[PDB]
Amino acid sequence: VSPPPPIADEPLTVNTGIYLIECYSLDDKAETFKVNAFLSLSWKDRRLAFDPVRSGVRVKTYEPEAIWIPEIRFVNVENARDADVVDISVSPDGTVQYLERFSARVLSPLDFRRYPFDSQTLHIYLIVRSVDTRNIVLAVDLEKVGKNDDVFLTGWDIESFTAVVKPANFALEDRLESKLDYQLRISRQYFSYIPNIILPMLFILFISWTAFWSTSYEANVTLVVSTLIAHIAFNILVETNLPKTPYMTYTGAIIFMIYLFYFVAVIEVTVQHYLKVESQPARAASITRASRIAFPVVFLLANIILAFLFF
Amino acid sequence: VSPPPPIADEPLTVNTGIYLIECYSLDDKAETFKVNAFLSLSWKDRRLAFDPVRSGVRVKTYEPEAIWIPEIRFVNVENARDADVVDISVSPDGTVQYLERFSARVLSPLDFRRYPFDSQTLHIYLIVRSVDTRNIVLAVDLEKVGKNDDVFLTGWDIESFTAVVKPANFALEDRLESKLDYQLRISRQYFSYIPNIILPMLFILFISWTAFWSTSYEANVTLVVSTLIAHIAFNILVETNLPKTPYMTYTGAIIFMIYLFYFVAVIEVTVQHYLKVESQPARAASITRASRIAFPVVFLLANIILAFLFF
Amino acid sequence: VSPPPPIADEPLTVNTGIYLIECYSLDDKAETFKVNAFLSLSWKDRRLAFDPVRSGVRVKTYEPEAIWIPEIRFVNVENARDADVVDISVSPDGTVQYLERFSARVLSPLDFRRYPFDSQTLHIYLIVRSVDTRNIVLAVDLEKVGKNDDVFLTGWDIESFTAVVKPANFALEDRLESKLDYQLRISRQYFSYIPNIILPMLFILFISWTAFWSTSYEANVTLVVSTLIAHIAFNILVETNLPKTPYMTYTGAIIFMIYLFYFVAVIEVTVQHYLKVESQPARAASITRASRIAFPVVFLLANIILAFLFF
Amino acid sequence: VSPPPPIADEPLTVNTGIYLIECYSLDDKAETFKVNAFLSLSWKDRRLAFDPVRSGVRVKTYEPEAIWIPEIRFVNVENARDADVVDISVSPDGTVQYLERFSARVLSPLDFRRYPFDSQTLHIYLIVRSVDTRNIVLAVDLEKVGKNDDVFLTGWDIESFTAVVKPANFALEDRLESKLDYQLRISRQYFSYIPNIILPMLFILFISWTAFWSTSYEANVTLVVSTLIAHIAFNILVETNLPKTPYMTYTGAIIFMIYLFYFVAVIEVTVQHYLKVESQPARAASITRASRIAFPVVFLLANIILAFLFF
Amino acid sequence: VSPPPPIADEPLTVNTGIYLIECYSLDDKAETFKVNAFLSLSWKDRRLAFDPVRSGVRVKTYEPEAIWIPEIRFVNVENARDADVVDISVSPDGTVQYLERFSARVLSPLDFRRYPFDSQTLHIYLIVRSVDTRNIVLAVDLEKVGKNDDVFLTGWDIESFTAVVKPANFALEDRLESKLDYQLRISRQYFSYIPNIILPMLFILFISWTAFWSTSYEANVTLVVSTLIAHIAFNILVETNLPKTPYMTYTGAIIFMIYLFYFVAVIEVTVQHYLKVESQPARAASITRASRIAFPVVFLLANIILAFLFF
Ligand SMILES: CCCCCCCCCCCCO[C@@H]1O[C@@H](CO)[C@H](O[C@@H]2O[C@@H](CO)[C@@H](O)[C@@H](O)[C@H]2O)[C@@H](O)[C@H]1O
Ligand SMILES: CCCCCCCCCCCCO[C@@H]1O[C@@H](CO)[C@H](O[C@@H]2O[C@@H](CO)[C@@H](O)[C@@H](O)[C@H]2O)[C@@H](O)[C@H]1O
Ligand SMILES: CCCCCCCCCCCCO[C@@H]1O[C@@H](CO)[C@H](O[C@@H]2O[C@@H](CO)[C@@H](O)[C@@H](O)[C@H]2O)[C@@H](O)[C@H]1O
Ligand SMILES: CCCCCCCCCCCCO[C@@H]1O[C@@H](CO)[C@H](O[C@@H]2O[C@@H](CO)[C@@H](O)[C@@H](O)[C@H]2O)[C@@H](O)[C@H]1O
Ligand SMILES: CCCCCCCCCCCCO[C@@H]1O[C@@H](CO)[C@H](O[C@@H]2O[C@@H](CO)[C@@H](O)[C@@H](O)[C@H]2O)[C@@H](O)[C@H]1O
Ligand SMILES: CCCCCCCCCCCCO[C@@H]1O[C@@H](CO)[C@H](O[C@@H]2O[C@@H](CO)[C@@H](O)[C@@H](O)[C@H]2O)[C@@H](O)[C@H]1O
Repeated sequence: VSPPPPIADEPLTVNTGIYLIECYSLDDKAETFKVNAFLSLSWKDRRLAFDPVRSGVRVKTYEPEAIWIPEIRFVNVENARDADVVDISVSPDGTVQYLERFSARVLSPLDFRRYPFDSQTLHIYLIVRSVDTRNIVLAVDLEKVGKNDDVFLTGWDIESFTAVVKPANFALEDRLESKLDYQLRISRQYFSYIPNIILPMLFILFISWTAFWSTSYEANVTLVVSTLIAHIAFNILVETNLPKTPYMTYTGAIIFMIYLFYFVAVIEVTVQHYLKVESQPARAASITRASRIAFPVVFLLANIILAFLFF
Repeated sequence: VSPPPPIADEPLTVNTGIYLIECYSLDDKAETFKVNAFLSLSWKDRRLAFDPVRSGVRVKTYEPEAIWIPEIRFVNVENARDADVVDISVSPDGTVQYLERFSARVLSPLDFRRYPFDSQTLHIYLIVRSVDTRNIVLAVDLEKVGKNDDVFLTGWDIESFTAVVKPANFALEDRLESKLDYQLRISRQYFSYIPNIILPMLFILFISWTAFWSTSYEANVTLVVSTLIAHIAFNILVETNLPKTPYMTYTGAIIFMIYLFYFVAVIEVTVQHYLKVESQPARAASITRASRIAFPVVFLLANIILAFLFF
Repeated sequence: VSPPPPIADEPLTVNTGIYLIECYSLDDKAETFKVNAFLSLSWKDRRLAFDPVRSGVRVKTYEPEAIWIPEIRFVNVENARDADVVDISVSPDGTVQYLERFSARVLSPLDFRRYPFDSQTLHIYLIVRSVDTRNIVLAVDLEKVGKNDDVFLTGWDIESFTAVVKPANFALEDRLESKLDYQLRISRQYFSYIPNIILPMLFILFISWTAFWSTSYEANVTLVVSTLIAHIAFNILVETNLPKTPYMTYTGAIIFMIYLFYFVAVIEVTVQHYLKVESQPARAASITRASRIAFPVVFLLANIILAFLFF
Repeated sequence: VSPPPPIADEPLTVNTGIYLIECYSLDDKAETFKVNAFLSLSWKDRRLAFDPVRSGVRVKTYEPEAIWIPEIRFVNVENARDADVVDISVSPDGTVQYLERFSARVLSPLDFRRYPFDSQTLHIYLIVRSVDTRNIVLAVDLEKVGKNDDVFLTGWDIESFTAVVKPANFALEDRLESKLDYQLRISRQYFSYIPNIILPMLFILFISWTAFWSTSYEANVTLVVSTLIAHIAFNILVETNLPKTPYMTYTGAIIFMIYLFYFVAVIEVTVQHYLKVESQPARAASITRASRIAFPVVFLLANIILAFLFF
Repeated sequence: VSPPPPIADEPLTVNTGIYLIECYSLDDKAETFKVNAFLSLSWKDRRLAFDPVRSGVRVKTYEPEAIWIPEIRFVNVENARDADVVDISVSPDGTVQYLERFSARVLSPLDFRRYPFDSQTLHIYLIVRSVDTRNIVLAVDLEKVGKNDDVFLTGWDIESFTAVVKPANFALEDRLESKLDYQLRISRQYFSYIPNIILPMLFILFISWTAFWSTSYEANVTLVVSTLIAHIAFNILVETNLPKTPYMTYTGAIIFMIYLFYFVAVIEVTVQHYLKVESQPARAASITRASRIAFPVVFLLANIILAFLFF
C-alpha cells in the first residue's frame, strides 16, 4: 500500500463530494457549527484491475486497510473528524468509489455587522497533501454534492450548499497541498429578536419620554433612571449572546446610541427642575415642550441614518 | 463476508425493532434528547443454514466479525451511536437474530407554538444503504418495538412508542436507501409553569393596576415601572429556556401583549397626572374610573382571543 | 467460549457484589449521580476445574478473553460503564472469581416533595440476559456489598448501601432477564438552605410588614414592591436548582404562598391610602391595626398547615 | 507474565513517585482538581536479571506487554487516568524502572470554614491490590517526588508536595490492598476578594447607615431597602461560587449577620418615623442619635467575635 | 526499534517545527487556548541510510511502527495531544522527515494587569527525555515554523509566532530533558469594551453627579443609589469574565475607585440635606457648588494617575 503510479507523469485526481445529513449548534459566540455528512472520494488505481469472469464478481468490495486510500483532511475543524467507512467499491478498470459518514465541529468566522439581520457563508475546506512519488489534487464531482431536505439549522434559513470547483493549490513546507472550498449559505431568522428584544427595548425608551409631560422632578428621576437600568439589562443580555467584535454591530449601535438618549433625557430633567427652583418655569416649560418633539424626531432621524450606514 | 445472494432476484429484508430502556435530557433549546435502547435486527442468510435433526442443536451463536451483518445507521443523530452487541443467534433455516444495546443523542425538532401546553412527536430514523450485489430493505417486527414501564422523561408524559411500518425508499447518490420512522409521542407537564411563572407574572401585573385607585403620581410611577421591571425578568427567564423560533409561541405572545398593558398603564398614569396639574381633576377622575374596568376586561378579552387563536 | 452447561438442568447462578469507592455529582436537575466501584462476579464453570496436585497450585489465573464471562450490564445508566478487569481467579472445582473496577453515570429519579428536607433512594440495577443453551440468574453475595468509609457525597448524608437479595426475573423479547436492585440511601443536608435562602426570604417578608406601621403611601408602596422583587429573585434562584416537577414541593409551596401575602399587603396598602384620601382615616387606622396582627398570625397558621400536609 | 516469586516469603515492594508537571482547574464547587504528572514505579523482578560484563550493555529496555508490571491505581479519581508509558528500564540485578506520564481528575474534599482565607491539603492516593501468588506493598522513593517550578494553580499558592512514607495496608474483599497518601498543600490567594466582594459589601452597608442622619422616612426606606437588595446580590454571587456546606463558612457568617443589621436598621427607620407622626420627635431623635454610634460599634464588636471564633 | 547510536559520542539532534493551522478559544478565565497544527521532526538514523543507485528510488517511506521515532511531548498541555501521522520520509543518507497534524489544549498564564488593553505571550513548550544509550537534544528548523494567513483568534490580534532557538537543557529525575519555547504573540482587541462596558459605566456615573444640581434629598438618594446599583452590575459582569488575580487589574482599579466616588457622593447628598433641615442652606449651597467642580476634576486627576501607574 502506497500511491498508484502515473501512466504519463500526471497528478492523481481525487474526486470529492459532501452530502449533509445534519446541521446543528451554530454557536455565535464560538463561531463554530456541527455537521454530520457523507464524504465521497473517487480515484483511479490501476493496480486494482480485475476480471469479472476470472473472479466471479462485477464489483469488488474492499476493506479500508486492504488498499491505498488518500488521506483527505478538513482544514477548519477542532479535531480530526469522526468517520465510519460505509463502503468501498472498485470497478474492474480500477476506479475506486469510497463512501464515509462523518461528524465534525467546524470553525468558521461570522460577520456580525448586520446582526440580527445578517447572512453568513459557512465553509468546509477539504485538503490533501502530496506524497513523495506523486502529486494529488482534488476535484468536486457535482453529482455528489448536496443536502437532504430535512436539514434544518435552528434559527437560520439555509440558502444553498455548493462547492467552488477549482482547488487552491499551494506549497506548504515543501510539498504540494490541494484545498477545496465547500460553502453553506445561510441567513438568520430575525423574527424573534423583534418581540424579545427590540420592541421591549423601545417600549422602555418611550416610557422614559413621558418625563417630558411631567413637572415632577422626583417622578421624572424615577422614570428615567429606572428605564435606563432596564436598558442596561437588555444590553447585557444581548452582549452575552454575541462574541466581542472589533467593529460596531447594527444592534450594538442602536443599543449604544440609546444610552445617549437617556443621558440627554436626564440632563433635560435636571435643567427643567433647576430652572423651576430658580423661579423661571417659563424657560423650563419651553425646553420641555421642545423635547417632546425633538426626542422622537432626532431618534427617528438617527435611526434612518444608521440603517442607511449599515444596510 | 459480504451480502447473502438472492434465491430469485428479491431485495434482502431486514426486520428491525427498537426497545427503549432509558429516556433522558429532552433539551428544548438544543432540540435533542438522549436514548438508551435495544436495537434488534433479523434477516435470512442461507449460507448459514443447517440440519435441525442432524445437528442436535436448536440454534447457533456467532461473534459479530464471523458473519455478514447489515450496516444499519441512525439518520438524526449527532454521532454514530454507542453499541455493544448483546447476542447473535442463527436458527436452522439460516435466520439470524441480532441484538445490540445502544445509546445515542438524537436530533428532533419541536413545535413550540403551544408552549408550555405543547405535545411533540420525537423521531428516531433507522436507515440502510444498498450494496452492489443487492438491495436491502427495512421492516418493523412489531413484536420487538416497545419500551420498559419505568421509562420516565422528566417534565414530560410519554404517550406512545410506535413505528410507521412502511419504509420510505429513495435513491441517494446512486444507491437505494431504505428508511424507517420510529415515533415517540410525548406531552409536556405544564403543571409547574403555573406557580413558577404564569401566576407570579399575573400577580405583578394586577399589582400594577392598583395605580388606578391612587391619585399619587409619584406612587403610581413607582408601582408601574417597578412591576414592569419584574415583568422583564420573567420574560428574560422564560426566553433563556426556549430556543429562538421564527413564530410567536403561546407564552411568548402573552408575555409580549402584557408589555402593551404596562405601556398603556404608564400613559394613563401620565395623563391623569397631567390633567390634575392643569387643574382638571374631574376628567382625570373619569379616565381612571374607566380604566379600573377597561384594563381587566380588555385583558380578559384579549386572552380569550389568544387562547382561541393558539388552541 | 460459550456458556458452561448444566449438570442437571439448573439455571446458571451469578453471584454479584458492588463495593463503592467514590460517589460524586448528585445532580438534582438531571436526576443523576456518578459512581466509581468494584463489581464482583462469581459462578461455577466446570470445564475449568483441575487437580490441585498435578498442578502444584491452589488457584489459576486467566485473562478475560481466555474464558467465558457473563455479560452483566447496568439498566439505569447513560452509557455502558467504564471497566477495568482487576483480576480473575479460578479455584480447583472451577469456581470463578471475577473483579472489575468501573465508573458510571447513573439515572435515578428523586422525589422532590420535601425539598430541601428530603431523602432519596438511589438505585443501581444489575441485569443479565439468558443465552440460548441456558438461563442465567443473579444473586447477591452479601459478603461483597459495601462502601469505603470516606465515601462522601457533597451536600448529602449517606445512610446505607444494601441490595435487595431476590432478583426480579422477567421476559424481555423472548428471553429471560434477571435483574438486581442495589439501593443507596441518602438524606440531604438541609443546613445551608437556612441561612442562604429561607431566613433571607423571611427577613424580606417581615420588612414588608413594616408598612403596617406607616401612614405613608409612597413609602409603603416602596417597601412592598421592593421586597416583592427580592422575593422574585429568591424564587428564580431556587427554581434554577430544581427540575420541573408535576407536583408542588415543600419550598415551592412556601415560596408560592408568600406571593399571596405580598399581593394582599399591596391591597391593604392601597385600601388604607384610598380611605385616607377620601377623608376617612379611622377606618383605615383599624384596618392597618388589624393587619399588624392578622398577617403574622395567618402566616404562622398557614405554615403549620403546610408542614403538616408535607411532613 | 505473572508476578515475580519471593526469594524467601517476602511481599513485593513497589517504589513509587509522582512528579507534578501541571496543576489546573481547582474547582471549589465540584471539589476536584486536574493534574498532569510523571508516575514512577520500581521493583525487583529476578526472572529479568542479566550479566553486565558479558552482556556488554549495562541496562536493558522493554515494551509494556513484554514484562509483568504491577497494576497501580488511583483511589480518588473520576476515571482511570490517561497514561503514556514513557520508558521501562531493567538493570543487571533485574531492577525495573518504570516511567509514565499521566493526567487525571482528582476528587478531594475542601474545608470551606475559613473561606476565602482558607488552606487545603489536596490528596492523591496510590493503591495496589495483592495477587494470588504474592502480596504487593507500596513505598515512596523521595528522590522521585516533586513538582516543576512553573506549576502554578490559579488563585492558589502552592506550599508543598510530599508523600506520607508509610502505606496504609488493609484487607478489602479478602485481598490485601496497599495505599499511599501524596499531599499537595495549597493556600488561597484571598487578595481579590477584598476589592471585588468584601469592600463593596461594606460600602453599601455604610451607605445604609446614612439613614441615621436623615429625618425623611421616604428617603430612609429607599436607602435601606435599596442597599439590602444589593446585599442580596453579593450573597447570591458568593454562594454560586461555593458548594453547599453543612457548616457555616466565615464569609457566609459575615454575609448572614449583615442581614440582621439591615433588618434592625429598617425597624429603627420605622420606629423613628412612627414616633415622629405621633408627635414625639425628641424620643425619635435620641433613638437615632444612639443608632449612629450603636450600629458601627456593635458591627465592629460582632466582627471581632466572629474572627476570633473562626481564626 | 531503539535509538540510533552515535558515530562519535554526540547527542542526537531532533529538529522541530510547528506550523499553526488553527487558533481558537483563548479562554481568559481558565488561561488556556486551543491549537491545531503541523509538528515536524527531523533527525539522522544511519541504520536507515541507503544507496540511491542500487535501490532505484531517492526517498523512502515508512509507517510509524516500522522505525524509531523520538518521543516528543508538550509540557503545558491538559492531555496528550491528538495526533495523526501525516507522512514519514527517509532520504539516502538516512535523514528522516516526520510530519504529524495535531490538536491540543494548551495551558499558558496571562498577565491581566492592563486588561482590557493587554498583550500576552502564549507558549507551546516541546520537550524530549533522553534514553539510556544516548542523549537527545532539540533544535528549531526555522524553515518550518509558521502559521497560515487565516489563523484568526477571536478578539485578539496575532503579532508573531517564533521559537527561541536555543533549548533549555536540564536534569529531571536523573535523565536529561531538552525543552524548546515556541511563542505566540498576541494583543487584545479592546475596541468593544468601550461601548459595552466603559462608556456605559461612565454615563451612569455622570448621571449620578446631577445630584449636585438638585436640592431634593429624596431625588438625590434615588439618583445616587440607583446608579450605584447599575455600577455593581457592571462590576459583577466584568469580574465573571476574568479569573481572580493576586494583583489589581487596570479595569479592576477603575471599577473599585468608582465605588469611592459613589460613597462620597452619598455623603455629600447626606450632608447637604442635613444642613438644610438644620436651617443652614448657605453652607449646604456652597458644599454642593464646590462638588460640581471637585468631583469631575478629582475623577479626572485620579484617572490620569492610574493610567500613568499602569501604562
Ligand atoms: C441592572 C443589571 C441587570 C442585569 C441583567 C443581565 C441579565 C443576564 C442574562 C444573561 C442570561 C445568560 O444566559 C443567556 O441565555 C442562554 C440562552 O441563549 C445562554 O445560556 C447558554 O450558554 C451559552 C453557551 O456559551 C449560549 O451560547 C446558549 O446557547 C446556552 O447554551 C447564554 O449564552 C445567554 O445568552
Ligand atoms: C432587570 C433584569 C433582570 C433579568 C434577569 C433574568 C434572570 C435570568 C436567570 C437565568 C437562569 C439561569 O439558568 C436558567 O435556568 C435553567 C432552566 O431550568 C437553566 O440552568 C441550568 O443550569 C446548569 C445546570 O444546572 C447548566 O447546565 C445550564 O445550561 C442549565 O441547564 C438555563 O438553561 C437557564 O434557562
Ligand atoms: C427582578 C429581579 C430578578 C432577579 C433574578 C435573579 C436570579 C439570579 C439567578 C441565579 C443564578 C444562579 O444560577 C446558578 O445556580 C446554580 C444551579 O444551576 C449554579 O450551580 C452551578 O452553576 C454552574 C457552574 O458553577 C453550572 O455548571 C450549573 O449546572 C451548576 O453546577 C450556580 O453556580 C449558579 O450559576
Ligand atoms: C435582585 C437580586 C439580584 C441578584 C443577582 C445575582 C447575580 C448573580 C450572578 C452570578 C453570575 C454567575 O457567576 C459566575 O458564573 C460562572 C463564570 O463562568 C461560574 O461558573 C463556573 O462554576 C464553577 C465550575 O463550573 C467554577 O469553576 C467557576 O470558576 C465557573 O467557571 C459561577 O460559579 C460564577 O463564578
Ligand atoms: C446566568 C445568571 C444571570 C444573572 C441575572 C441576575 C440579574 C439581576 C437583576 C437585578 C434587578 C434590579 O433590581 C433593582 O433594584 C433597585 C433599583 O431600581 C430598585 O429598587 C427600587 O428602589 C428605588 C431606587 O432604585 C426605585 O428604583 C424603585 O423602582 C424600587 O423598585 C428596583 O427598581 C430594581 O429595578
Ligand atoms: C444589583 C445586582 C445586579 C447583578 C447583575 C449581575 C449580572 C451578571 C450577568 C452575567 C452573565 C454571565 O456573563 C456571560 O454570560 C454567559 C452565558 O453564556 C457567557 O457564556 C460563557 O461564560 C464565560 C464564563 O464561564 C466564558 O466561558 C465565555 O467564553 C462563555 O462561553 C459569558 O459571556 C459570560 O461572561
